[PDB]
Amino acid sequence: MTTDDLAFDQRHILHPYTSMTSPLPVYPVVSAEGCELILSDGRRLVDGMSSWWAAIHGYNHPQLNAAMKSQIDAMSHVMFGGITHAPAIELCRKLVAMTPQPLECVFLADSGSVAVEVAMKMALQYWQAKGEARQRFLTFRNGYHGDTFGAMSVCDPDNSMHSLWKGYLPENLFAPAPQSRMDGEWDERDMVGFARLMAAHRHEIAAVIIEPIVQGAGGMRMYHPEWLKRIRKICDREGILLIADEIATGFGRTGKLFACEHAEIAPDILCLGKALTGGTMTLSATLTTREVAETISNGEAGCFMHGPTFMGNPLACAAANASLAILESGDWQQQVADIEVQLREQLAPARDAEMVADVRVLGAIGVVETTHPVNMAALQKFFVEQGVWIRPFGKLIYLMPPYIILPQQLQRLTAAVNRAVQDETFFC
Amino acid sequence: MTTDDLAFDQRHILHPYTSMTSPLPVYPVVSAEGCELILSDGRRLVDGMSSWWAAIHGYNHPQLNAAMKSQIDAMSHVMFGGITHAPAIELCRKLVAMTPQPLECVFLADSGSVAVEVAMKMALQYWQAKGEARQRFLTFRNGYHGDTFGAMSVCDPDNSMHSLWKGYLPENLFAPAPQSRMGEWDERDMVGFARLMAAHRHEIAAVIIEPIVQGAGGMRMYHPEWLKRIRKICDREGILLIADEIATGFGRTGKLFACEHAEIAPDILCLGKALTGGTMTLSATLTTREVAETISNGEAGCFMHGPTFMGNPLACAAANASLAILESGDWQQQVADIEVQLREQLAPARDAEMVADVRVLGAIGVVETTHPVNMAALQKFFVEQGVWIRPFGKLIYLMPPYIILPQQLQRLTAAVNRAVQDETFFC
Ligand SMILES: Cc1ncc(COP(=O)(O)O)c(CNC2C=CC(CC[C@H](N)C(=O)O)C=C2)c1O
Ligand SMILES: NC1C=CC(CC[C@H](N)C(=O)O)C=C1
Ligand code: NA
Ligand code: NA
Repeated sequence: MTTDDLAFDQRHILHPYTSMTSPLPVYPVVSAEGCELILSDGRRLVDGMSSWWAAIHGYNHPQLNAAMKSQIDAMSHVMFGGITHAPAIELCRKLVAMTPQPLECVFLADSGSVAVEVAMKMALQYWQAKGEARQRFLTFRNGYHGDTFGAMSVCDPDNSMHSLWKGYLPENLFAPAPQSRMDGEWDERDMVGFARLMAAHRHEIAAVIIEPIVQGAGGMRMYHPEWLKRIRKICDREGILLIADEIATGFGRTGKLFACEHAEIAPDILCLGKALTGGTMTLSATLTTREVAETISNGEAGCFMHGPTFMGNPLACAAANASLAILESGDWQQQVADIEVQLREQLAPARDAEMVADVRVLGAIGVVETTHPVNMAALQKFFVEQGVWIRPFGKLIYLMPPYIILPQQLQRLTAAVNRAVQDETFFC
Repeated sequence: MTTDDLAFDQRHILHPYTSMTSPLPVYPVVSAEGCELILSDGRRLVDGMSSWWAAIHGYNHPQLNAAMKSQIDAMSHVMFGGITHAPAIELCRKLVAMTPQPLECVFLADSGSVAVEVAMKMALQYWQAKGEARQRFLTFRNGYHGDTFGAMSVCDPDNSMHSLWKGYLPENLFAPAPQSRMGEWDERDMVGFARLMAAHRHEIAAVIIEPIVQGAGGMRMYHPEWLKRIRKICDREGILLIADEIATGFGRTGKLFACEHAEIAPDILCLGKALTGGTMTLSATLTTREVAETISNGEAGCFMHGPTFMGNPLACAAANASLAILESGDWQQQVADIEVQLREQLAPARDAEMVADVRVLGAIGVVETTHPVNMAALQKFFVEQGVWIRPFGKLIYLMPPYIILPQQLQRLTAAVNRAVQDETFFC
């Protein structure tokens, strides 16, 4: 990788949520292995991000590699219309067995935003089949569910700048962000806003959608499990469907296999992604109940009306199967728990830094919330120079390392976080 | 795959656009090679579908396989936020170079539906940045652009059953399906389109269409003059033109991009399917410097999109290998030869009672029938003839890999001709 490569990139390749006219530097990566990224210049970095939550087994995992390669020898891809195959059957068997019992129908898809679009269409069609007029969704502020239009319609109107689409996006219902903390106690006052919205609109709501326990892209917030317990019952009483978006939280990140387990509730529709494939390639899954799946098929349409070109991709299903096989060992329960204790201990000192507003930790997620926004170009350069890959965002400096990270590797991460927030050098 | 494996699939796995209650037979595929699918019981089938148009180089292609395994050795995936890599860079150089000049900025994403959503968002943000109140899209009837909410809002309201979402989908503008065939041009065809453009030109963010071929909405093949006329109309009104070539891209209609038939360049280009040689999902939406900068110079400060797996190294490497195969140029004659054989071998369907029309363009052969095909029965019959062909609605069509052999293509067409004789397989 030459500097002409980097110039081409800067001038012709869009990157996620980043200006094409006022660019910040990007770092060229050549390879990766275990918990390290390897830059083109040979510099090796400890990954604190898991490539956005997904690489829970790290990079170049032998089990993942061998499974992907074996699938390539049989067939990387074949269409899923009128056809089925072992990787898909194998993955759906595991998905069904590992999630709440009522969740037993699987619709595989390409991306997380699409899995959400799928969950929403399922809710709309479900009610359209029962002859009811339910077309609205009830969600929480600070929620994020994807960038496609449907998903955008249930994201925080602020964070996602809904003023850009005012008039195009449908107007859904936004209860206040849950206030009670996962580190703290329950407050019954938290529920007034949500309760108010439900009473006023209980009749037009097709479903409730939320991220269980951790609201990610919307502030890395961690709220009280009592919330899910409540929402599940309200939904049960009103006959409304519950959509849980575990695209970020699925597969052990929060300390439990699925974050819904923190409340011991099961949703009607469950969306998975990211760690599903061990972060090797995009794949998503939306699981639902027999009740939902059958109802839709008996309506006008005759079928749930969705079907992406690469649905069921054998290659990605094989990787996902290998990723779940690793998790079947159970070794993750202990890795995540130990990561939890080290993040609590080693980030605790940050609370005393001037620039810091809050330190919070759950499973393999450690968050340092600051008072002012980070200077991206500057803080990123600093992290790289310490030999770590940490990608902060706004006022959040956070870690979500692979579950196989070594204590020494984790310590490099937390020490770099602690040092970054010691002064205002890297702020504004 | 045991019988219990198949039982599980049927009861627990949702398949595309198909019922969970009256589910219809699926066939268990164990592997694939060349232009053939291989079932669990060893039966071999000539693929007439290219896995929904994507596998233009067939299956288990050594050049595609090697590029994939090699990229796996380096890293199948790494995030694209603040990071870049070679597969993405190399793929982007090819896309920019192979497309019309103005298209020089690439937004990679995961799937076709998403690529269309990206194109729509680019248009909305573009106009938001120029302070213009423009939120309508102008599209054609019989068009199909995907399954996500934004994409649905520009699909044919009848074919896509818009009544189901009536009230959720934004109301867009739908000009008449283009009548002139790919055939003689009739100026009267433009009346609909013009009537919508005049009354709404002040409102319209972009015109979106599939060039030359409207696939899923009916395999319709229209006259290139439309593209010429729409491009000029868009230039005049300062409206953006979005060309969805997710199905037409990479050689399918006889040219690299269907837009060439009219020698036109859109403002935004959507690509997918054949992009990776049908090995795994990936998409790209290309646009101009004007669009890309305007957006970044607006209030949001950047284009507001960024999926987790954006720029996936593995997919990018596969796509690089797919584009390299095309670089050899061989597809040019492969497709022309297929076109010839399809025209010749499907011509006899014009004597069959069940047939309404036979039309062909590049590696697309269509036998539109007089009545609703019975997909399950016909599917079984095709499997028994040793071929894979998936009908729908009133179309029995073929879109084979570019490398299909003459005797293999002969099977598909013979089966098609045999199928339509006979009332058996219909309604
Ligand atoms: C022109 C065009 N634009 C967008 C998309 C969406 O791409 P995805 O990758 O999101 O799907 C497509 C996809 N086209 C389709 C091709 C075939 C089928 C199936 C039709 C029929 N019901 C059958 O099963 O045989 C559906 C969509 C596209 O073409
Ligand atoms: N669901 C997600 C959406 C966006 C991201 C990226 C968020 C932030 N813009 C960042 O760059 O880290 C991560 C997850
Ligand atoms: Na289950
Ligand atoms: Na170009």
